Amino acid sequence: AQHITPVSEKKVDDKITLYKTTATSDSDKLKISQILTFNFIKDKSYDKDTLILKAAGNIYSGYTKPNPKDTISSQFYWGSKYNISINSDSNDSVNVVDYAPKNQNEEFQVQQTVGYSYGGDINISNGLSFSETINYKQESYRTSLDKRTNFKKIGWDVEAHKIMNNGWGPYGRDSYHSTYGNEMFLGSRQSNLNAGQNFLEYHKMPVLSRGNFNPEFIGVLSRKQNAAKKSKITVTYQREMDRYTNFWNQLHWIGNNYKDENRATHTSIYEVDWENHTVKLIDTQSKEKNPMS
Repeated sequence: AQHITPVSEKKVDDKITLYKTTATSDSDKLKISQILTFNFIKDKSYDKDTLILKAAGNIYSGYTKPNPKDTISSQFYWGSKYNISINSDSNDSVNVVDYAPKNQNEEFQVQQTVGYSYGGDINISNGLSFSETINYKQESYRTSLDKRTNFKKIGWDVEAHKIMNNGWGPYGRDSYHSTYGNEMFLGSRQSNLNAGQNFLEYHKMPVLSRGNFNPEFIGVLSRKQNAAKKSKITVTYQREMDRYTNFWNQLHWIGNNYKDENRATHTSIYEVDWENHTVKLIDTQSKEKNPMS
């Protein structure tokens, strides 16, 4: 589906006014949904517009359940990395000027506030005039900024880092053991069960691996009031999936984890009218490289 709310206008004081529009789009097939809050700040003291864009919603992990009948080898997809990107195009006077979360973060819950001050300053503080917050869980995962970020594009990756398995670990995507391989989701080294049963219990896996990630990210963009009034914003939500496998070699079990075996993406492109504080959908596209049952 897709929907854009009418612009709503709120005075923040006598110099500052907020014009808020919320754009939504989703792909039901991929279970990715975007909820984009466009907070346009117009400050009578400052000659640039400021957009504090919050990107929230849901990205399913893409986990697939293994079949318990699988005898001496089995496999499943899991959600190993999520990427959210925002890029600005078609107006050289629009720049990404701040964002949260910043730097890198392995906290179990990322909680920050983005505040606007009279005059144009933006301040980012830890924890929960105008401000907007992000709050999201990522146990076992860690958030890092896209290392190609610049004034036209920002993004964040949330990647599996420290996965525990019944007390063993932490395991990463490329964990290595010369006997047992990558044992991140292996149930036991010597099980008599079928392969499709010899994995870590679903509920003991991280929520981000087998459930849904609920991103909350903020990009802050500025635009000079005396320059062009339209621009394009593209917001992309992606999951990358690994394939975890196990195999009985006649003496013991081994695990393997093959990185980046599939990706599913949902992308929306908006035309932003900075003068009227409005966004209009130009397109959405949903894609997935290599689905598996």
